[PDB]
Amino acid sequence: GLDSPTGFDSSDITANSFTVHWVAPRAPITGYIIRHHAEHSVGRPRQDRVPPSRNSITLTNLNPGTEYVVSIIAVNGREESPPLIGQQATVSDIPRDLEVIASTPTSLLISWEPPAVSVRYYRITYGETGGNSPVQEFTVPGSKSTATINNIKPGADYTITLYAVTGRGDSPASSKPVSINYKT
Repeated sequence: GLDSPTGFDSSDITANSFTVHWVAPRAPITGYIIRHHAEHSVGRPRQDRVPPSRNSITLTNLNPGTEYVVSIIAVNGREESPPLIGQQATVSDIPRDLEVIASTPTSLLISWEPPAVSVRYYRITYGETGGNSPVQEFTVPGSKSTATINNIKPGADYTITLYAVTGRGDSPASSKPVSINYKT
């Protein structure tokens, strides 16, 4: 009797928030009920409702970097349409694609994609063969998504690792660090 909304598409995805989009059926409806929750969510899914004129809903207060289950229900008062469920993953707090685009005997070029949250700066550590602990680190004023690494001993195994710091002062927290191995 009633067509269920579809054309489901996700975008405007944020770490703790992300937008969901769906098309509106061609039959008279009173609005859609939005229910969303993660697979590991509590047996009590969240309840979000949106007006019929709204086909996109922005979710917030969500765990960054997680697969969320979102369901859309079309209702026309006493009649209900077939449920619609899709899965969307919230971006990850840690940047990504930490790799080298250029390689020099004593230096290397690092490039990575900025996360989905504002970052004050990123911390990058230098990995020297046995310098497992005596690593050398430098900060990254989020000025560029790529940086250059210099002061590296040639012919020596190296490890490049970096930590991203967004909140600072009241709640200085860092995301899980990402590291890679590099031979010099």
